[PDB]
Amino acid sequence: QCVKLNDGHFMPVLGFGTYAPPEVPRSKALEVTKLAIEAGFRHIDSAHLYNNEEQVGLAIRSKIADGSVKREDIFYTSKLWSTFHRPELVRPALENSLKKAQLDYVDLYLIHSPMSLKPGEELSPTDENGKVIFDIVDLCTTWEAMEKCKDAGLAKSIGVSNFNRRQLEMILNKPGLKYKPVCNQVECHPYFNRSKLLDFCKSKDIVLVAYSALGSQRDKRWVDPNSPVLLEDPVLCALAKKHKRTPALIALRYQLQRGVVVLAKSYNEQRIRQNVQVFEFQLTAEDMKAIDGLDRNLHYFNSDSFASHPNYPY
Ligand SMILES: NC(=O)c1ccc[n+]([C@@H]2O[C@H](COP(=O)([O-])OP(=O)(O)OC[C@H]3O[C@@H](n4cnc5c(N)ncnc54)[C@H](OP(=O)(O)O)[C@@H]3O)[C@@H](O)[C@H]2O)c1
Ligand SMILES: O=C1C[C@@H](c2ccc(O)cc2)Oc2cc(O)ccc21
Repeated sequence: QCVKLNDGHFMPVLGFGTYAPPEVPRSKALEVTKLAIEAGFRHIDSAHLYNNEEQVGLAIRSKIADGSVKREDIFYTSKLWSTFHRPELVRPALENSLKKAQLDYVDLYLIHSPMSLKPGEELSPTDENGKVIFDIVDLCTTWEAMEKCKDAGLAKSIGVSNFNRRQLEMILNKPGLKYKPVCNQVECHPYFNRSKLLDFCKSKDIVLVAYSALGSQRDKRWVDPNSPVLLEDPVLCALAKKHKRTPALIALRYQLQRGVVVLAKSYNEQRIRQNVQVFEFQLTAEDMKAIDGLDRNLHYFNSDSFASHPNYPY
């Protein structure tokens, strides 16, 4: 069901991923988020970047209004985008996300990325020649503002995302730190299991939350289309046939059994309903080591632009 975070709040171990590319109409996010909740999902992952907070927020309020759930049954996550790292922009950004979602609080607010961008109204500020424009921000000052947000009850819990071990220790060793990150949300799948990072997070009681756990949406803007398709993996497919389940269910169950909290995006009613079946079966110890063996040091997200960022975690 849930795992106890280091601030005493509780996070459900299966989460619905709400990101869709801009080519998908905004109305779908409202439709599918209601369906996710209808199928059993209680953890819901959004962000300012996704341009979908209004719709995801309305789906939550929809399912509270019709009596299916109460607000305290729902774990709602947003993320501070990289153009708002400067400490004075953090709380208005969160307050802006609350207003879009028409909620009083988020269950979880994250620094979306350590790679600061130029402040402004543009998600991806690019210079006179189309190159992204970086900013330089001491992320400890950003974290201090995150902590103020938790102390104001605007975020029940705070954490980070796309941080490496070095960027985490910077927070953990900050003088006067008040709140440790409750999680580190990072790319994690059988082709990149992050076992070393996972062990470091366990050592600090930091939850690792896996994104692109099914191999990502393979958007060619960000992912090489000729990379291996995770769900087409023969070991995963052979384990699906063995357990009368499906490659995606295998890949999801793998993370739960390693103590990872796992996200799964789908905008397809039947696949949404299928993913909640992850709680219905068990992987053996022999299957787990076989999935461990698929690790290929492959992060699907690749960008020559962000690779030169003095904050690039890889
Ligand atoms: N913090 C970060 O930097 C970050 C980065 C990436 C993602 N995330 C979060 O993590 C979420 C999930 O990651 P993701 O968007 O990369 O996708 P994902 O969870 O890895 O899913 C990849 C694809 O799998 C398909 N799928 C879903 N269930 C399936 C099933 N049972 N059988 C077969 N295929 C299935 C989906 O297609 P259909 O929609 O057609 O079903 C989806 O496009 C995101 O939505 C977002 O909330 C965070
Ligand atoms: O699929 C993407 C694209 C990518 C991105 C978009 C715009 C940009 O300027 C930089 C990165 O970040 C993401 C973050 C997320 O949480 C989920 C999905 C993605």
